[PDB]
Amino acid sequence: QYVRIKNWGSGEILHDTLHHKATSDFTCKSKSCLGSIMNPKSLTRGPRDKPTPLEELLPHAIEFINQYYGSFKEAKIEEHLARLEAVTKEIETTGTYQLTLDELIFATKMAWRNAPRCIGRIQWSNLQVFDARNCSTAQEMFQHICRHILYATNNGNIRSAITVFPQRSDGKHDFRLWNSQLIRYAGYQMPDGTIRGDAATLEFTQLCIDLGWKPRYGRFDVLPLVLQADGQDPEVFEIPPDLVLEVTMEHPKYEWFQELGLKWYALPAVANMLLEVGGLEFPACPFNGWYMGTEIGVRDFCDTQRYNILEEVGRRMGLETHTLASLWKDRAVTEINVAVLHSFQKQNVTIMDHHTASESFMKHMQNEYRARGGCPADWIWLVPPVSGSITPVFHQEMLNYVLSPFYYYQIEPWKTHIWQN
Amino acid sequence: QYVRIKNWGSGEILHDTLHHKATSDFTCKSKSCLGSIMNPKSLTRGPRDKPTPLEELLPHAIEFINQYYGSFKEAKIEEHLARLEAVTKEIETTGTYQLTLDELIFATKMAWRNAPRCIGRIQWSNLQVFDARNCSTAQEMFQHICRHILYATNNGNIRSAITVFPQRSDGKHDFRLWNSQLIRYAGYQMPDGTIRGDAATLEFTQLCIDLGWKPRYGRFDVLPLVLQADGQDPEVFEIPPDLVLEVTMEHPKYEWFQELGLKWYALPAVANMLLEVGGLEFPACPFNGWYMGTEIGVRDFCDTQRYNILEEVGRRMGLETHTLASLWKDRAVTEINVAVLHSFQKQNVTIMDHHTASESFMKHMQNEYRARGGCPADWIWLVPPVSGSITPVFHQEMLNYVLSPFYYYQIEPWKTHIWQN
Ligand code: HEM
Ligand code: HEM
Ligand SMILES: C[C@H](O)[C@H](O)[C@H]1CNc2nc(N)[nH]c(=O)c2N1
Ligand SMILES: C[C@H](O)[C@H](O)[C@H]1CNc2nc(N)[nH]c(=O)c2N1
Ligand SMILES: C[C@H]1CN=C(N)c2sccc2O1
Ligand SMILES: C[C@H]1CN=C(N)c2sccc2O1
Repeated sequence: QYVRIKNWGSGEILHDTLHHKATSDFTCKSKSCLGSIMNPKSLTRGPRDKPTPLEELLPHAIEFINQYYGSFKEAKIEEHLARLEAVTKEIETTGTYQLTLDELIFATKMAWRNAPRCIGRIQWSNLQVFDARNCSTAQEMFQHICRHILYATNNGNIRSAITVFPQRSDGKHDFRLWNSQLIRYAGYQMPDGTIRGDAATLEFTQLCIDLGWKPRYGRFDVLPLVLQADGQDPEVFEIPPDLVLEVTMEHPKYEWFQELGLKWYALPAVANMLLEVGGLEFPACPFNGWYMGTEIGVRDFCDTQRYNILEEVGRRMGLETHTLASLWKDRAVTEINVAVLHSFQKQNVTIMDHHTASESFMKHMQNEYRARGGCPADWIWLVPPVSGSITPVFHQEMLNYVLSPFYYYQIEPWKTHIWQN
Repeated sequence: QYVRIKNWGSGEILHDTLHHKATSDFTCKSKSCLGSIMNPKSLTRGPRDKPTPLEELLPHAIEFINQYYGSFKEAKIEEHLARLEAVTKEIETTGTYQLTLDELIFATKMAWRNAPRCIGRIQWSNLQVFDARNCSTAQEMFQHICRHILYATNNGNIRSAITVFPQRSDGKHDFRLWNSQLIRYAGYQMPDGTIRGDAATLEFTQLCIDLGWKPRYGRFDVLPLVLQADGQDPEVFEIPPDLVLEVTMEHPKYEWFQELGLKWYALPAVANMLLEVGGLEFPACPFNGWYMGTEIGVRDFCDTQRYNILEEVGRRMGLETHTLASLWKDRAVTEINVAVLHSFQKQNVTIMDHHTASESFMKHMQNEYRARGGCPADWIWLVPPVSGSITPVFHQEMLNYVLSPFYYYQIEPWKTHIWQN
């Protein structure tokens, strides 16, 4: 009937029934739980080489159409009925179908709404949609992407948006962005064995170089867009610097913080995910929202596998960086977090601290259960990387399941791509 | 063959094969993951009212005996063979069997070793075992428990230990401790609607009162032991104050911290879990290790559902406690954590900071894969309540599964108990 969920901080109880609409199997076994696996197959939608079998499509298509028309406050049965037939006939005549712009907008917001790992979902209905399903070349992709970046950046007053390119037809003509995020920094393997820049993009950086991109060997060099159109080999494109807004890091008290010469891009945009909707798959649909402080101040700056700046900030604070039990790491990471938030605020760039985001998510989840008795949520991703139990999200039991529409991961394109030259 | 596991901080890869020895089903469904549910049925072993069917026992018994004898560095086949027969004959003749003291010690350490939610498992082989399987009355239980508390406290130089009482025979004569932990503080519902003390023990406190315990209405009143022997109604017993070691909270800089009049018990001991081993179940086996700072400084003191002292510490620090985005909560919780660690250190009471515990666990897991290619681990419990990604445990993917021996939870005794008077 329903799974009981409790919030140990408040004692509140919730009944989850939405999980019944869950698609096929998830990650965890029957006698084993994964949960903490970053890229499980349950969240990945791979490549094809043949259209989607009609027996599978039509059911999903009908299903989606029913969900779409069901969403209206005042039903439109004829329109619904009409759409149902038109869709069917279209599938019979073309072996696939096209969504109406409104259905697409609906699909993008719902898929966002269904992202178990997104803590900013209270904003789900507030999303701008750029329809690029007519795109056909790498150059056109590049223009669309630039328009997106410009619209979304909005001189610091960030706006959430998504650009949808042509849906996968037969899997042999996929539109794909080879980047992780639209704007990412390069990571170089220096001569003296050290790593410069974002160690996380090392392989992809090399790939950009192996494709003719000129490495500037900086600590913060914006990587180029590596676009793939209609299944063809990817083409490299530098992002016009005017479009990339950055925030210089300053601490509100430690004047020496700037001496660290740190900065970060203001636009967080996922570039390589696939949008699944009504039997259709969109291998290219870069989207963006805005940053939550800890992503930058904690992960990007303090992960040892990233810019790893924690110890240095410790020393400059004159802490016992050689005695773990002194909790210096705890002292440092906080100042860095304050730096990030301070810097974004002073430069008028949208950002949200993790405490506020958590409360926001709790209100959202709360609304979701009333609205549809459920909210797919991955505790492991929703709980901020610092101050865990200090946030309300930590005390909330959650159910993680994959609905549809959905945003899946994809096999790295360079691992399955059939090159031409 | 094996599940691949990656540590994103180091890049290291591990192959888990131990999960194959997993018992029956776990929590997560096939198309849904729980993971974040505190008390799932997969971790609970309920009450019975009839002996364990022999078809189920013998197999488990043989299994355990094989694991035990297999653990020796130099095999003792005859002894193994002999034990196998003796065990069998014992089951045939009595419908159950008794473990040798050595097998029991082995079982308690292995079950600890198999606790997915324990971050201090590197200490697993270092455990003192008090054999109370001969106990028969509440008073005897009380003596054993007192001996345990005294041995374990060791004037602040904490020692891990466990006391095992009679195994469940037919489920109608269970030995059970009704407390959560051996030493826990009382929680009272005051006249003026406020809550005093540990809000988490409110119900159990009332229960102690409904059983004749005299409420001292303090903020830190040690609850009484509510012992149940051989299936009889529980009897109340106050713990001799001499046995309860406490640490007064002092901050190494904020002299006003003491003015908060805070303190905590030095002995963390789980009182209500069940030890499952070779088909046998021990409904009473209180055990203890030592504290990890964050349990006290973050959970006990800062959980809103506990002593909820965060805002007050904020104010005394003169922080913008009305602006979440100021990260004041982050500033406060750190000082409290330093207080706890400082206080335990100055009073010579064993304690481990969370950063050190995490590294320790990583070394342990690392050893476990070499030793037996696996380590059941519940990411959600192993990652400290603060400084998440600052700890190595955060970047470690993990597999959570239930082996045997194991420590299960149990239905609250007062919900299934058949009273007599
Ligand atoms: C408006 C503000 C938004 C905020 C503050 C927000 C915040 C976040 C954060 C903190 C993460 C964690 C990222 C990481 O640790 O790697 C995340 C993940 C995610 N967000 Fe949101 N988000 C927002 C908008 C959006 C939008 C507009 C979409 C889609 C239309 C979206 C889709 C997702 C998805 C699918 C993930 C998972 C990414 C992955 O698995 O790598 N988010 N979000
Ligand atoms: C020697 C030091 C030890 C340390 C520092 C340690 C630390 C911890 C911590 C921090 C937790 C989390 C508790 C919570 O958040 O509620 C935990 C849980 C646990 N520990 Fe360990 N532990 C130690 C020894 C032991 C021993 C000796 C046993 C058993 C023989 C054990 C069994 C467990 C179990 C079963 C849990 C789960 C408790 C639950 O689910 O409520 N631990 N431990
Ligand atoms: C192993 C771990 O699953 C990965 O380390 C986790 C935890 N949660 C995360 N949470 C977010 N929000 N983003 C993340 O990168 C990761 N990684
Ligand atoms: C919902 C959540 O499962 C409970 O809040 C969690 C997370 N992890 C925990 N981790 C530990 N170590 N002890 C805990 O109490 C809890 N509770
Ligand atoms: C960097 C990456 C993850 N963090 C975010 N805030 C978001 S929200 C949408 C996209 C996105 O991109
Ligand atoms: C309070 C409870 C949980 N925290 C601990 N450190 C441990 S370790 C063994 C028992 C125990 O008791």
